[PDB]
Amino acid sequence: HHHHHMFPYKIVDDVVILMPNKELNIENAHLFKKWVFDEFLNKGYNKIFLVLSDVESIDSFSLGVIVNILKSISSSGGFFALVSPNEKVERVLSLTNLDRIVKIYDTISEAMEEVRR
Amino acid sequence: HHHHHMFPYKIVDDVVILMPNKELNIENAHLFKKWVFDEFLNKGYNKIFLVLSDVESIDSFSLGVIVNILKSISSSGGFFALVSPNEKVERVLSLTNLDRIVKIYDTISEAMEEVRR
Ligand SMILES: [Cl-]
Ligand SMILES: [Cl-]
Ligand SMILES: [Cl-]
Ligand SMILES: [Cl-]
Ligand SMILES: [Cl-]
Ligand SMILES: [Cl-]
Repeated sequence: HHHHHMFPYKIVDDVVILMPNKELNIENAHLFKKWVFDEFLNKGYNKIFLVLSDVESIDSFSLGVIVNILKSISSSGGFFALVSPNEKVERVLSLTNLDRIVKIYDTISEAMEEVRR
Repeated sequence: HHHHHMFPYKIVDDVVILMPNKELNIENAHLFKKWVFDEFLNKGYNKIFLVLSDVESIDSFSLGVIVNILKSISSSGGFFALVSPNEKVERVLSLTNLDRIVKIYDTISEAMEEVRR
């Protein structure tokens, strides 16, 4: 169903793997945030990988969305990880210290290994 | 009154000039945001300068607060400006493209000149 699948994802072993295939920025940030909350977080799915392989850059609005997800998941005691940030994105994650407060993995298999234990 | 003045500010000609004298980051971000909304934005003060002279660095949480203020002010048709970011802060503002969507001034007199016209 289209709205259920407004952005690409799959659920593997109670983990929601989000795979946006386009830029996450001011134009789509609120739409994406509302979708993650409505489809997953507000329905009790609080283990989420945000896969960034196809995200060219992030801006302050996409960072605000990441922060909002992180806050929700930290509050409920779930698991949040950023996966495969490119170099431009990783530079932003570093300079804003987000890499000190959220797990970041190079690959999905690495993230899966952590969430299992 | 202490809670009214939980952080340093002054109101000059219908402009709220916020002058945090310490770091704005994950530890104080929500407290600061709630204070700006409760004291100013929710009371109809939508012309705000966030003066950054004494803010050593910003993180993803303080950026999220800036974004939330910006969103509120853009929605209500007010005026928002960042004033006197240091080099570390300006690098974050640049790399996250915030400098493309919010006015940034070196000094308070420059900002005042814009808000007048
Ligand atoms: Cl949003
Ligand atoms: Cl928005
Ligand atoms: Cl929402
Ligand atoms: Cl907040
Ligand atoms: Cl918070
Ligand atoms: Cl608030």
